[PDB]
Amino acid sequence: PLKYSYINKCSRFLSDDRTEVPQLVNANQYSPCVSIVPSTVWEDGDYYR
Amino acid sequence: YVDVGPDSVKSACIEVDIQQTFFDKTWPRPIDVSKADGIIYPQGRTYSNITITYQGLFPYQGDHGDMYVYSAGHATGTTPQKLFVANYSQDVKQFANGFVVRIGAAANSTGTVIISPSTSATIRKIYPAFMLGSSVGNFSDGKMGRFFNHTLVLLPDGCGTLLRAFYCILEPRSGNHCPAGNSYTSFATYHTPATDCSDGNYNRNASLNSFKEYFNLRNCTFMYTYNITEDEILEWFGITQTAQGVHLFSSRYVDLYGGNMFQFATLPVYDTIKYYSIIPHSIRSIQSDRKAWAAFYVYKLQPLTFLLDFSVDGYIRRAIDCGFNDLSQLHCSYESFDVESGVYSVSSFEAKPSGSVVEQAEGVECDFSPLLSGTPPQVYNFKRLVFTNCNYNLTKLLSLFSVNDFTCSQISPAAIASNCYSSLILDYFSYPLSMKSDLSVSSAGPISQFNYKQSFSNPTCLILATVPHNLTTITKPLKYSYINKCSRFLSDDRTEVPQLVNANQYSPCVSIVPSTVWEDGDYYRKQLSPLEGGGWLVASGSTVAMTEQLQMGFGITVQYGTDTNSVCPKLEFANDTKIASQLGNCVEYSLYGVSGRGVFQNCTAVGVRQQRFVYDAYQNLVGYYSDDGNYYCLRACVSVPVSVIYDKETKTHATLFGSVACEHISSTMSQYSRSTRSMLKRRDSTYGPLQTPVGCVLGLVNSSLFVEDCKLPLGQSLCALPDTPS
Ligand SMILES: *[C@@H]1O[C@H](CO)[C@@H](O[C@@H]2O[C@H](CO)[C@@H](O)[C@H](O)[C@H]2NC(C)=O)[C@H](O)[C@H]1NC(C)=O
Ligand SMILES: *[C@@H]1O[C@H](CO)[C@@H](O[C@@H]2O[C@H](CO)[C@@H](O)[C@H](O)[C@H]2NC(C)=O)[C@H](O)[C@H]1NC(C)=O
Ligand SMILES: *[C@@H]1O[C@H](CO)[C@@H](O[C@@H]2O[C@H](CO)[C@@H](O)[C@H](O)[C@H]2NC(C)=O)[C@H](O)[C@H]1NC(C)=O
Ligand SMILES: *[C@@H]1O[C@H](CO)[C@@H](O)[C@H](O)[C@H]1NC(C)=O
Ligand SMILES: *[C@@H]1O[C@H](CO)[C@@H](O)[C@H](O)[C@H]1NC(C)=O
Ligand SMILES: *[C@@H]1O[C@H](CO)[C@@H](O)[C@H](O)[C@H]1NC(C)=O
Ligand SMILES: *[C@@H]1O[C@H](CO)[C@@H](O)[C@H](O)[C@H]1NC(C)=O
Ligand SMILES: *[C@@H]1O[C@H](CO)[C@@H](O)[C@H](O)[C@H]1NC(C)=O
Repeated sequence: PLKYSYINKCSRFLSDDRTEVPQLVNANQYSPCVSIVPSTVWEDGDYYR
Repeated sequence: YVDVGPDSVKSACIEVDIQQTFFDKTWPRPIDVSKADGIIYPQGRTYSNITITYQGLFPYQGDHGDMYVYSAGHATGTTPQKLFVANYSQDVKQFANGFVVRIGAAANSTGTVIISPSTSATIRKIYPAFMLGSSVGNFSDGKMGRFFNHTLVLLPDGCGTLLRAFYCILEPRSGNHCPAGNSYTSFATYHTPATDCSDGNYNRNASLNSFKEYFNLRNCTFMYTYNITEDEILEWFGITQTAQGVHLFSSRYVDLYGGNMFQFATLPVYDTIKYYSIIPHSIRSIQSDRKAWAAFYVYKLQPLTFLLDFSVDGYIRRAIDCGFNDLSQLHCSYESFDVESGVYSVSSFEAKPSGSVVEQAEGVECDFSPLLSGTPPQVYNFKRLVFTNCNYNLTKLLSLFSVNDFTCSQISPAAIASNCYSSLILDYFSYPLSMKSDLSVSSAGPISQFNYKQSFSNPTCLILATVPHNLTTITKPLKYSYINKCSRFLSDDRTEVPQLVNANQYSPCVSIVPSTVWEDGDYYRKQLSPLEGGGWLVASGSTVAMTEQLQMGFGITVQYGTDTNSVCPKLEFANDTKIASQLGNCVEYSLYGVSGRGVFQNCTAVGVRQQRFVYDAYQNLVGYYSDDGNYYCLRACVSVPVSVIYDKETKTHATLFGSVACEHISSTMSQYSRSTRSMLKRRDSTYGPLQTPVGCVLGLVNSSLFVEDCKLPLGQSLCALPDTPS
């Protein structure tokens, strides 16, 4: 790999802009956040929405 | 990737006319669980004629299902015309641990054409097509049900003797009446019997090719096909998903007559299915040659348990949904299809919960009142109020001024009012509207340069507003003023260094400038001490004439706590139901973090007053002192015991609700203890509840007979006679 990478956060913001919902990965399932994250993380601490 | 073969050449498609009102029919098909309808055979094991309980995914016994009907497209004369179809393409459904379907149940019977139902054509079995996947969304025309990434496709091809499965990315087509086109209506597929399904040459690719006309296949990663032969007999099919991937089940491979499902096939795809839909299809047959099609049904799987009556030949012949009604529960408790007659206990009604009641301290108030009196400061002299741990309504605060500028950075102006923060800070000053072009955190104006600045480390806002004629305690400066210069001369008396104002801070030059600037262009200087490195402070200012109503500006900043966000826009039931109390039923509650569900009632006052929570020796809350100064008592809530009378000889039943009495009894129940009460209704649809000394009953009948032993006594002098023998 160009760099080894991982997702160190996965949550969804609540529509009211005051709270946030965490999303731990389910056993034997891809995290939902994979739909936005790039095939590699371009820089450490990158975040996406 | 998979060798699917070439994309069809035309980008063009047949237009799809939606005729969905023609498909409204009422032909429900509830599951006959006693016939083992829809039962999936257990995995990897078989049994003797012994009855066993079992747990697995199954349909509810009472579900009538979802019904769909395929039909011929429009045709006239001797040729095909634009399609007439059901709007089923819009039926996005949430996937829910699989489903099963019923196919061909209407075989060897007649019905109507539906799209042209006056023909009353006989009906024949047709195989359904489906799409499954992890996401759905709008078509470029805003149409429902477009799918993303890769999806499952199940399509029969040509005649039902061939079946294919796919995992690919669909690609839209820009041709007329196709998905990237703006002439698109709805996706559909079709079969053309004129050449399709020739007796010596069935068209194995027929359905797929008509599918290709609306979507180009892309990146197919899986394809499968299956060998099927014609048989008008009813068949069962279904889908489940596991960490081992998707599995397919059918009754056709093993049990053509009993209908038990078996796992016919499995699929490598383990990608989670989040959505489900039926793919529409139509027949291109000649108008006089149109044929009506058999009804088609769908049912949903659930994590239920059942009695299973295995036959000695290992087929399941009968089953009991344990949760369907009280009697079914009784059968499950004895693992049998024949419980001995008696009176039996059944689970109690859990009652019903009402809307919540909560009491918590209130009256926070954010001390914002200083803004309403005296003369506001010149913009370089702005006054600040810091607020933490407190309750506010900034939209109420801002209704005290007419706002001529409501803007913010890194927060919408509406959101900062509704957002909770660890702190709320407000700056205020007089400010003429004539200077409004110069008030931004990004402004080129002298106000941002020397008078007021806000940090970009926090969301901030700027407000311009003016004073109402009814705020008479507010007064105004002789002239509006600002500093238009602030620099220090370097000690060599030639070099000079500008001093732009620091974010969230007064300019250093405020120390030399007067509380207002007496005239436009006034300037001042101060010698600086050797500790300062020498030099001179220099500053100047400018003014704007006073106005009939005071004009003002404000600054707002906030800090969001990670978990310290104690400042919030709490309201004391403004725009709300006022749920501080109910008297009463059984609605959950919270009292200063104490919580439970129960009924409150107004009662006397026990001591010690102001200890708030009265408790018994078992720590049940007994009652509570409200902040309205009244004691209320709490009885939590109560439930209704139930029992049933079972007459095994006649296989009939009746029920008793015990001590609850018939004043709380109704033909249906809102509480509820089980998924249905309809078994009682089988005869009790025609009768009112009867009160007895023990309690209210259903379907008891008042015979006023005297009998020694009824073999079903209810206790007391009550007795329960069986219907007379055949
Ligand atoms: C299968 O269940 C049947 C239930 O009928 C059992 O057959 C009964 O056996 C008892 C005593 O062995 C007889 O009194 C009944 O008359 C039988 N029933 C019938 C309908 O004849 C049987 O034992 C079970 N096992 C097998 C292998 O058949
Ligand atoms: C209508 O559908 C099929 C087709 O005729 C019938 O299924 C047959 O049932 C008999 C019963 O023993 C089987 O032996 C045949 O193999 C079945 N298939 C055929 C003839 O293709 C079904 O029973 C019919 N429905 C009725 C008569 O109500
Ligand atoms: C079972 O499936 C196989 C292939 O999976 C079938 O074999 C081919 O089927 C096509 C059907 O369009 C025919 O055109 C070919 O001539 C068949 N080839 C061979 C070598 O048989 C097969 O016909 C299916 N049915 C049975 C009963 O085996
Ligand atoms: C078409 O689908 C809609 C779903 O919104 C449904 O209301 C309507 O009854 C359908 N037409 C039928 C089933 O004939
Ligand atoms: C899956 O679909 C989403 C929908 O927006 C898209 O953004 C994403 O690129 C797709 N992923 C693929 C094709 O791998
Ligand atoms: C999907 O299809 C595109 C066609 O443009 C191809 O380039 C790509 O390699 C395919 N496979 C993926 C994204 O895994
Ligand atoms: C609630 O209790 C108090 C004290 O017992 C008494 O005024 C009355 O019963 C209730 N108050 C009402 C209904 O205003
Ligand atoms: C049942 O019959 C008895 C006969 O003595 C009568 O007194 C009683 O009121 C009846 N009750 C109901 C609920 O019909």
